Amino acid sequence: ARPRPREYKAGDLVFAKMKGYPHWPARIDELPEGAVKPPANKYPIFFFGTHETAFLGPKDLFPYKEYKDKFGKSNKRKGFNEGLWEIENNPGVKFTGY
Amino acid sequence: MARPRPREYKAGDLVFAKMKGYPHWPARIDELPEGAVKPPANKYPIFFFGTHETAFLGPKDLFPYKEYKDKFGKSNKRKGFNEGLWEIENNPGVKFTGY
Amino acid sequence: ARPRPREYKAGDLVFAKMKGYPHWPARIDELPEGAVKPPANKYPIFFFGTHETAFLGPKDLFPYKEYKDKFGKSNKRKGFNEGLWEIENNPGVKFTGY
DNA sequence: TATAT
DNA sequence: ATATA
DNA sequence: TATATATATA
DNA sequence: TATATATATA
Repeated sequence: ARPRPREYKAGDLVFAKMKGYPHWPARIDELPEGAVKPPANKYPIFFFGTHETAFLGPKDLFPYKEYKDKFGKSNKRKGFNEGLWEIENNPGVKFTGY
Repeated sequence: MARPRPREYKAGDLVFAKMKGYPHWPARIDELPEGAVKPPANKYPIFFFGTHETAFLGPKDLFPYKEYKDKFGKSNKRKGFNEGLWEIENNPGVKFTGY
Repeated sequence: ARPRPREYKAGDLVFAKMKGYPHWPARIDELPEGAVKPPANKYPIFFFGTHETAFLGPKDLFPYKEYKDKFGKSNKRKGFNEGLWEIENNPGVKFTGY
């Protein structure tokens, strides 16, 4: 019913989905102008816990608060439980957008 | 006796915003989305008309638009400025997501 | 879809549901003739792991093989994981039916 | 008065 | 040449 | 090092 | 439902 966003803003907290991985606590990073532009509708993603990065479209992104109940369960994948801690307690770690 | 400028703003408010090196610039207070990294205290997300640049500014650099329009609303050759004046009058909701 | 059984036979392996507990690896025990009769359509249940007993009706009983992958997940409740072990490895423990 | 636009 | 600092 | 478990994809 | 991957335990 309620659709997920088709646009995100730097700072937004999400779960982000990559093949092979559980839906992962993540953050939309800023895209500095004066940099090479990414493909359209792809956002720079920061994964909590692992501090890995990637570019993902809205199809793979899930607003954190709305989907927390579903995706915020403990998982033994390396960095995941640390990620859950950070999205709650330190969601601005290494964030340069503001 | 002088009317103080606001110490708090709300999403949707139209202002002139001042950044060092620029004229007071037609702008809008954007919303701060729930479930985002929280901004520095007493700083608001700003949308600059004409350029569509953004920044975070506190109230000391923010000027209610209609109150300060006759002071800051003059034409200016800085790139995007006159387009900003057009937008704040004619399309102040451009790219606004607050409501 | 497929209905669950309305009657059971001594020796049948099931998950049995009691209020407050996860669906629990269990067995249909024999009903000795020459014993006080239970209420109709209630079966003597043996719970694996805890070796507790109760009388339950078919509303609360689930064929083990059919429902194993839904209910056969690890659980921290005392006796549960031992019950999972027994229903696979020693289903006839204390079984007097045959 | 000097600098950036 | 403007209009910024 | 090599087991079993848990959870990812197909 | 079956297989492959990643993780904990022996």
